[PDB]
Amino acid sequence: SMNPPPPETSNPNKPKRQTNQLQYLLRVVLKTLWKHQFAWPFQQPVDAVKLNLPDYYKIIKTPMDMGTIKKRLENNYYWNAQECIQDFNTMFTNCYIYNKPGDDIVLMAEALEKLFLQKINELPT
Ligand SMILES: C[C@@H]1CN(S(C)(=O)=O)CCN1Cc1cc2c(=O)n(C)cc(-c3ccn(C)n3)c2o1
Repeated sequence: SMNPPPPETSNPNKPKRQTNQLQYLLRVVLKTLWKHQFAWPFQQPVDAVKLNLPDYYKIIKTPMDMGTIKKRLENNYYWNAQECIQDFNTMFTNCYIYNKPGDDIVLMAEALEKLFLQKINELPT
């Protein structure tokens, strides 16, 4: 296989702003999820070359990962918290689309998704 370019983390055409919710999404939500023992499959874009997954980018056409999300938050890419939350959702959904119910990686995604929802419910207004 070959890898696609990773999702953009910079774009001068895009509106963006710093909000207190986006600051919390970096400092609390992302940085805590990152430390979970099940985070490692989700800390970078899927490297289809390294992993010998020539079908990954045939199935997943909107890739997303926490490495990309981290850089988007650090680089003030987002306009609001909802944009960032949608990237987390896309990441979890992709795992379920590409893998199978009952796979270890799916169990890992499910555990992180439940953690994420609890942390989103704890978002400041
Ligand atoms: C090897 C894994 C092993 N799993 S399993 C048996 O643990 O159930 C079945 C899928 N397979 C390929 C794969 C799918 C997939 C994925 O969706 N993400 C998000 C990340 C990885 C991965 C593998 C290693 N890294 C670093 N990331 C990843 O690898």
